[PDB]
Amino acid sequence: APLEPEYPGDNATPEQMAQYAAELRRYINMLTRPRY
Repeated sequence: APLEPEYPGDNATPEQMAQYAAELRRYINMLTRPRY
């Protein structure tokens, strides 16, 4: 969920890691257990 992006100092936008964080949530179902 992006909203008015602006090239911040030295950190890829919080929408970038949001994809990977969601990907990990899927991994849990595919692992039948949490990863923590």
